[PDB]
Amino acid sequence: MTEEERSSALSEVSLRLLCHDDIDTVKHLCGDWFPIEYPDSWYRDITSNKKFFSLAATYRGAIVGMIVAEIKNRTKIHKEDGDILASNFSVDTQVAYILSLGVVKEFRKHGIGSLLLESLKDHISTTAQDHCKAIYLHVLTTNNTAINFYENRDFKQHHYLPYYYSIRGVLKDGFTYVLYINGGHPPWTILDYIQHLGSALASLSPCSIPH
Ligand SMILES: CC(=O)SCCNC(=O)CCNC(=O)[C@H](O)C(C)(C)COP(=O)(O)OP(=O)(O)OC[C@H]1O[C@@H](n2cnc3c(N)ncnc32)[C@H](O)[C@@H]1OP(=O)(O)O
Repeated sequence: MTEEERSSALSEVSLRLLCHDDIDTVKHLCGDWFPIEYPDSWYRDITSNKKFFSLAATYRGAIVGMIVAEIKNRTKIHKEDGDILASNFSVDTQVAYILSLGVVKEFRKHGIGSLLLESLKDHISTTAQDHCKAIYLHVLTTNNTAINFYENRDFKQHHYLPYYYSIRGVLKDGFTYVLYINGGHPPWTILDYIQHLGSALASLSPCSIPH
């Protein structure tokens, strides 16, 4: 391996947004990555609609991983996950949904998935720090590799969703995972919250509190 070969290697991996020309490649990869099936509309939307943050990692120009997400108003969360954020956050409050994350199997366990997730966080910080208060996604309950990846990155299991998915026509369970950011938190009734509060304030010395 020449020094010239070493220098070249440094520009080989890069990141870019998806485009419409990507659709056929993205379909092939997704067919490998996920045992579920996405409709044609999904591929067209993720590649072409600017509302999505669709980010590819490439090696020698070829896509080797992607993360696809949507930053959207809290009201757009689907009903099964409607309880992710407290409803007294501002009407302008947003969340980020991860539609998809995948890395070609050959390239796994080199940090690509991690960098894609980090890039989405960086994009949120750049674009929507004022309003985005959670990141959420779904996995198959059987997907230990994904579960571990998310749990080790501080996402927490939020809901159990029975028969959420179809693999070759056979229904399979899912989980919702959530990471709160920028002060996001789940809904509480006031009465429940005040009960919880006693544990939170316990650390305060009685002497420090006016009485
Ligand atoms: C909407 C959804 O989220 S769908 C669910 C996610 N997608 C899938 O399950 C599709 C199939 N699976 C995949 O595509 C991959 O397995 C992914 C996306 C889950 C992870 O992608 P990867 O590129 O392998 O992730 P990454 O390399 O960052 O980290 C994975 C493991 O590799 C290890 N790792 C990280 N960096 C390195 C490294 N530099 N060298 C060796 N190992 C590393 C860590 O042990 C990490 O382990 P952990 O998961 O226990 O924390």
